[PDB]
Amino acid sequence: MTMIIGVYGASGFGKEVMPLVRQQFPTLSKEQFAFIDDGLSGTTLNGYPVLSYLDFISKPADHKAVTIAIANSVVREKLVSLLEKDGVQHLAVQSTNTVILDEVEIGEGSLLCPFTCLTSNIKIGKFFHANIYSYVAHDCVIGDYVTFAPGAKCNGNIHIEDHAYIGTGAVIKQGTPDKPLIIGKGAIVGMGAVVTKSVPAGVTVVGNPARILERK
Amino acid sequence: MTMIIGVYGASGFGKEVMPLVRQQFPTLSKEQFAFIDDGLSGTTLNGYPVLSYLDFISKPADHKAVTIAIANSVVREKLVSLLEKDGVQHLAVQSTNTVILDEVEIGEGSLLCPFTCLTSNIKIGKFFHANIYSYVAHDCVIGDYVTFAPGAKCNGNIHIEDHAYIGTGAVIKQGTPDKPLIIGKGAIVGMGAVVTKSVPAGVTVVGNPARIL
Amino acid sequence: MTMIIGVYGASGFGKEVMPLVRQQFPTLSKEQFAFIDDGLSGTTLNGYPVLSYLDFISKPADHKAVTIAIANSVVREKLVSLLEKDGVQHLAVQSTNTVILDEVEIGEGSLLCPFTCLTSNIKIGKFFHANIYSYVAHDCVIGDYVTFAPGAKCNGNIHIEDHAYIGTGAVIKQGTPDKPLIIGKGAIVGMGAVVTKSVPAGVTVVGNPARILERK
Repeated sequence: MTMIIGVYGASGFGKEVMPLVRQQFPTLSKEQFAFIDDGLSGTTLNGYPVLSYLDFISKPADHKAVTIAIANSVVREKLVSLLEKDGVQHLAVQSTNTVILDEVEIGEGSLLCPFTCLTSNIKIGKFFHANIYSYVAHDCVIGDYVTFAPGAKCNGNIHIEDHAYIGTGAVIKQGTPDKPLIIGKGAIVGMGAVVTKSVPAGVTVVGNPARILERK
Repeated sequence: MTMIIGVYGASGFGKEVMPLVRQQFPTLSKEQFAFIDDGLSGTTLNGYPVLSYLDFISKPADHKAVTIAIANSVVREKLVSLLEKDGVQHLAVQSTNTVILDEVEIGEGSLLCPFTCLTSNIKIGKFFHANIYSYVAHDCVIGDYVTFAPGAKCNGNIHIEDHAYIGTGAVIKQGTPDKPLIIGKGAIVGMGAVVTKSVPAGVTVVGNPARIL
Repeated sequence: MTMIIGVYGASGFGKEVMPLVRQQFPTLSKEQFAFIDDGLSGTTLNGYPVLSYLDFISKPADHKAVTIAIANSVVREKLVSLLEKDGVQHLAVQSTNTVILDEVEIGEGSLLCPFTCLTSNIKIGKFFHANIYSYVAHDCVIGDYVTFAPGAKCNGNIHIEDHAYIGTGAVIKQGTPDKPLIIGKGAIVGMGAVVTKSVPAGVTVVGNPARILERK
C-alpha cells in the first residue's frame, strides 16, 4: 500500500506492457500491480486482478501510478484527463534493449517497447507510444498522443503532429532541415505504407507509394 | 564424447545457426560440434567437420542433439522423423538478444535468430523457425513447422497453421479476439507482402495489398 | 594532444554517429572530439566544436582519426581521398548492440549503427555504412562505398557492387550459391522497394515488386 501500479487496458497491448512495467520496478511485488479495464472489470489476467477505474482509485495506497496501454489516441487523451483529476502519476515505460542517443527530449507518459530506437536531436511530446522495432531518427519533432505501430520507421527531419498514427511496417522518407516532411494532425499512415511526401491532416494514406485512401 | 551437437544443413542458414548453438553451449569444446550434410559430407566448413547423417549417428557419444537449420518446412519434417527414429534430441536455440515476454508456450525444436521478439500470451508449435528481426505479437497461435523469414511481422490475434511460410519483410494485419486473422496450412506469404485478410490454405499471396499469386 | 577524433559530417547522420564513436572510445575525453564541416566551421554542435577540415588537420595532435558520418557515397569516397593525403587514420565504429557472427570480413572505415546485424561468411569492402536495423545475411559480397539506409534488408547470396545505395526499408530477395542476386555498381534501390531480381549498374528501382524507374 506504499504504491500501486496500473496498466490501463487489459486487452491488446496491455498484456505486452505489464511485463515491461514489472521490469521497470523490479522491487515491487506482483500484488502491487493491476490492469485497469472498465469492462473486463472483476476478472483476472495473467495472474493480475483487472480493476474498474473506480476500484483502482479507491484502493488504499499512498501513491498511485498508471501506464496507459490504450493505442487509440483520442481515448488515451481522455483517460489522461481522468488520471489527472484524481492526481494519479503517469508512468514512463521503456524496454531494457531500447536505444536512445543524444539530445532526446521526451514528454511524460512515454511507452517504448522492445527493440525501439530514438537517435539524436529529437523532441517528442506527451503520451507517445512506440511499439516494437519502431524508431525516430535525427532532428524529428513529434507531437502529443502520437502512436507508432511495430516496425514504423520515422527517418530524419520529419515533423509528426498531434494524434497521428504510423502503421505497422510503414516507412517515411526523410525531410531536410529547410523542408521537413510533415505528417499532419490526426493523419493515419496505413500499415506497409511508403510515404514519400508530406501527409495532410486527418487523411489515411496507404500503398507504395502512399496515396490518400477513399474510405466511403 | 559425453555430448555431440549437430547442425543439420551446411549450406544456407546452417552457417548462421552454428555460432548461435556455440554460444548457447559455451562450455562444450569445438570438437563436440558438426554440420550434418549428405553431399558436403567429408568436407569442412568454417572449421567444423561436415558429416553425413549416418556418420553422425555412428559417432561414439553418450548423448546426441541436433538443430535443423533448414528453412524448407517439408524437408524439416522429414529430418525430424529421421532423428526420432534414432532417438536424437531436438535442440532449442535462441539468440542472446532474443526477447520473450509473458505466457509464451513454445514446442520443441524452436530456432530464434538475433533480434527476434515474442511478446505475450502466445502458443507456438514444434520446429518453429524465426529468422532475424521477425516477431510474434500478442494472442497468436502458431502451428507446427512454421517458418518466418527475416523481418516477418506477425501482429496480434493471428493464427498461423502448420507449414505456413512468412516471407522476408512481410507484414500481417492483426485480427481481433472474436475473429483471428488466419494463415492457412502450407500458405506462402511472399516477401514484402502486406497481408490485410486471412490467407487460404496452400495459396501464395504477394504484393501490397497482398493478393493471390 | 596525443589523439583527436573527427566526425566528418555535422548534418545528416553526424549527430547520430558522434555518440557512437564516443562509446567506441570511452576513455577519450569529450575535448578530444569534433565535428568536421567546412560549411559550419566555427560553430558548436551538441556541445562539440565544429571545425573546418583545414583547422582539424592543423590541430596539434600526434594522432588524428576520423569516422565519416556522410551517407552520400560519392562524397564519402572523395573525403577518403582527401584524408589519405594528410595521412589521417580511419576509424571503425559499431554500436553496443550490433551483432556479427562467423567469418565476416570487413574493410576499413565501417560504420554499423544500432540494431545492425551481419551473419556469417560475408565479405564487405571499404567504408561500408549500415544504418539502424539494417542487416547483411549469409554468403553476401559487398563492395566499396556501399550504403544501407535504415531498415535495409540484404538476404543471402547477394552481391552488392561498389557505390550502391539500398534505400530505407528496402528488401532484397536471396540469390543462390550458383546464381547470386546482383545489385549493380552505383545502382539505387529506392525506399520501400521489394527487389526480386538483379538490378543493372547505375539505375534506380522502386516499388513492390521493384521496377526500373530511372535508367538514363
